[PDB]
Amino acid sequence: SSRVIVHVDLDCFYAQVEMISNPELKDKPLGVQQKYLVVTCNYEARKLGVKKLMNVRDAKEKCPQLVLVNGEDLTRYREMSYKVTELLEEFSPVVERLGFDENFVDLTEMVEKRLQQLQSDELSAVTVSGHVYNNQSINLLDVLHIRLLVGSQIAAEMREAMYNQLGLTGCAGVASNKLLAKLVSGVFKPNQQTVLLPESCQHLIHSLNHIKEIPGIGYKTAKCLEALGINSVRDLQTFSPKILEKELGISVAQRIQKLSFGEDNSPVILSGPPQSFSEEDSFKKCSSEVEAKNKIEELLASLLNRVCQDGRKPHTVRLIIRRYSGRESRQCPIPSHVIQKLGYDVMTPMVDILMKLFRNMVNVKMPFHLTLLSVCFCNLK
DNA sequence: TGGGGTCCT
DNA sequence: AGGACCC
Ligand SMILES: Nc1ccn([C@H]2C[C@H](O)[C@@H](COP(=O)(O)NP(=O)(O)OP(=O)(O)O)O2)c(=O)n1
Ligand SMILES: [Mg+2]
Ligand SMILES: [Mg+2]
Repeated sequence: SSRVIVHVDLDCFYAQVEMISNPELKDKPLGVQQKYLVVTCNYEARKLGVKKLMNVRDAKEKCPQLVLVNGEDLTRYREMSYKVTELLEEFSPVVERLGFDENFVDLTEMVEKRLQQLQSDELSAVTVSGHVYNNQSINLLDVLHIRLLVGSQIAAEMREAMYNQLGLTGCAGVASNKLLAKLVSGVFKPNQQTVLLPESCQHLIHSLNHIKEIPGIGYKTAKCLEALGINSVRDLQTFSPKILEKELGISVAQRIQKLSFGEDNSPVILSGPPQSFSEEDSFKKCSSEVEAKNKIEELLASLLNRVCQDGRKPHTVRLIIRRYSGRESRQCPIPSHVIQKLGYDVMTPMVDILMKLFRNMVNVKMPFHLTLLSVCFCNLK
């Protein structure tokens, strides 16, 4: 009933890919920029005071010698991401994707198959690969410790394979569930791995300063818990279950309370092929229908390129826009003939479709100014 | 004024 | 169609 789970997080992913593209940026402090924001930066820049998700002004101010690379086109990063996911799928068929650079792999069955091959005299030769959380002493007779050590061996093999086959470095965390693996992956960064033995579990769960640092607790839930006087992990462990159920609903309360103890009963789910494609474009303002129509033709073009390559045809189109000052969206199924024609000029009809979806949301007669325009193809089959 | 994704309601 | 979460 006890598992072995590994979590893989790539170091400065966008920056890493940009460095692989042209090695001219290997030692220069590098930051990947999308509009007025630096999503990530090279670790050389991270030394200079540059942080992830800084303003471009705050980045160049704290580090003027910073070199910036535009990263609004995610195509190369996406290619690398799925190469990583496939590589990990080689080890175990079930690999769950989180983000572009995070991956969960269930090593349990693989670890057992490994253990049955070893002999009684060899069970003493098992050694850890990478870091052990909190320098915890290993009990070679504790079977859980052994299985987690094998998990660290498989994790090291995974990272070595990633570097030799894709030229990518990453951090890994081996634990007994998903939450603890993802939490223990980032203990030693960059390009280091850490295994967490059960005794140290509580320590890790209290190393956190605030509760938002837990996956599954976002801005809304954390704001509500701040309003409820919950500011620490122990504050959530000790909170009355009934009151929390009443304030957050039944499901969320049970789940985040179980998370508050580091308990994760979730299994690794084979992510497989993506359930949707989408292209985004933001700006300061857009106040012309023809202005919006051209951007929709652009996003529509890139999406048309992407859908014909997957071989899976989308069955529903969605338009999302954000007005100036929240998001709003209107979708509809794609007609039968244009679905079949994908793979014939399919450009002209789709536009009209989206434009209809556009005119429903915004009255062209009344003035308007749009902040965000995004197109999505979903319901792939 | 980031550019994507997931599932639940 | 919107809302919560993740990177
Ligand atoms: N809000 C976000 C978060 C991440 N990303 C992209 C940029 C990152 O290169 C990539 C991975 O994000 P991340 O793992 O949170 N931090 P990154 O991998 O850049 O460096 P580490 O801090 O993991 O070493 O996703 C984004 O575009 N918008
Ligand atoms: Mg990450
Ligand atoms: Mg990362």
